[PDB]
Amino acid sequence: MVGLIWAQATSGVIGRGGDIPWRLPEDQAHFREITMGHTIVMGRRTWDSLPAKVRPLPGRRNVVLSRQADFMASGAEVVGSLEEALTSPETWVIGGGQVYALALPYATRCEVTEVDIGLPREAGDALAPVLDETWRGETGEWRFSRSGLRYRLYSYHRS
Ligand SMILES: NC(=O)c1ccc[n+]([C@@H]2O[C@H](COP(=O)([O-])OP(=O)(O)OC[C@H]3O[C@@H](n4cnc5c(N)ncnc54)[C@H](OP(=O)(O)O)[C@@H]3O)[C@@H](O)[C@H]2O)c1
Ligand SMILES: [Co+2]
Repeated sequence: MVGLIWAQATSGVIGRGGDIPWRLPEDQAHFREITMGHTIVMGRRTWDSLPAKVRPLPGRRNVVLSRQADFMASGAEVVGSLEEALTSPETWVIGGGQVYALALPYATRCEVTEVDIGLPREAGDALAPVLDETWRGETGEWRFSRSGLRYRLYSYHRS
C-alpha cells in the first residue's frame, strides 16, 4: 500500500515559501496517527522544512528523495528514486508537491485535509496533485479547528 497524505487550501495550495501558511493541531494529530509505525517518504525540500529537533519523525522509517548523491539527512535514508523506498507494507508519501505528483501512479489511498482558507494560487506555490476519474472519494463533515479554520477530511481510494 502506497498512500498520499496532505492538507490543502480550497484552491489546491499545499505549500508556499518552503512552508505551510496554516497550522491545524488536529490535522497534525491525524497525520501522526495515519503515518505512525510506517515508512514516510518526502522530498528533500520537505525534509528541509522540518526543524532539526523534530527530525526524523519518531517511530517511522524516514526516507528522503533527492537527486544529490551526497545529500545527508541525519536520521533518515536518502534515496535517488521512489521505487527504492517501497519495501514496506505501508508507505505514506508526505510531500511535497513534486513527490506527490511522482508517487501518484503507485498510490491507492489519498488522505486529504481540506482547509477552509481562501488562498489564491501564487507563482512558486506547491499544489496538490490532480486526481483523475479512477479515484473514489468519501467526504467527512466540516469541523472547526481550534486555530479558527474549518477543515474536513476526504478519503480517496482506488483499486
Ligand atoms: N500537507 C501539506 O500541506 C504539505 C506536506 C509536505 C510539504 N508541504 C510543502 O510543500 C512544499 C515543498 O514541496 P516541493 O514540491 O517544493 O518540493 P518537495 O517535493 O518537498 O521536494 C522536492 C525535491 O525532491 C527531490 N526530487 C523530486 N523529484 C525527484 C525525483 N524524480 N528523483 C529524485 N529526487 C527527486 C529533489 O530534491 P534535490 O533538489 O535535493 O534533488 C527536489 O528538489 C513546502 O512548502 C512544504 O512545506 C506541504
Ligand atoms: Co497505520
